[PDB]
Amino acid sequence: VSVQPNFQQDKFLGRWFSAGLASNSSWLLSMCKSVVAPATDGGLNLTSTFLRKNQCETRTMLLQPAGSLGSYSYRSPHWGSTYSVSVVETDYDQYALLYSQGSKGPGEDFRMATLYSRTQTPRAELKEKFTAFCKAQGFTEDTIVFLPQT
Ligand SMILES: [Cl-]
Ligand SMILES: [Cl-]
Repeated sequence: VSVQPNFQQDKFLGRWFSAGLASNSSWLLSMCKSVVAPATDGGLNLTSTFLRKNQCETRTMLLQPAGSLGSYSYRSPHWGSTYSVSVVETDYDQYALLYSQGSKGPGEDFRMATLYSRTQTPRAELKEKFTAFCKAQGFTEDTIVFLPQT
């Protein structure tokens, strides 16, 4: 539930790399580039890309403001569910720790921690930070995955 104090959304913008995740959903990889840009509604558009066969697919997630800076809500029509997404900790220039949790619909159970890094090569200290962060969130070692570059 913790949100990065004095959250500065403009400093959070730009290119990030999804470098790690932990989740309570078995079926939910490799590192993907994400681009964070402002949304019309004051929140964020999160645009991620991944390779399939010979092509680079693009997906956008609208993160709507949810009442406090660094807190968002995401609506997934295909899963009939809404999810809360919070930037728990970030220094803006190197890393971000995100936590997402279902709020409404059949995905209400869902929980996930995400590591964002400004570079494709996260330092050991950041991998230790993320492991410790997931552990704080009740994720066990088996559910923690570091995402390899390409
Ligand atoms: Cl503060
Ligand atoms: Cl760190």
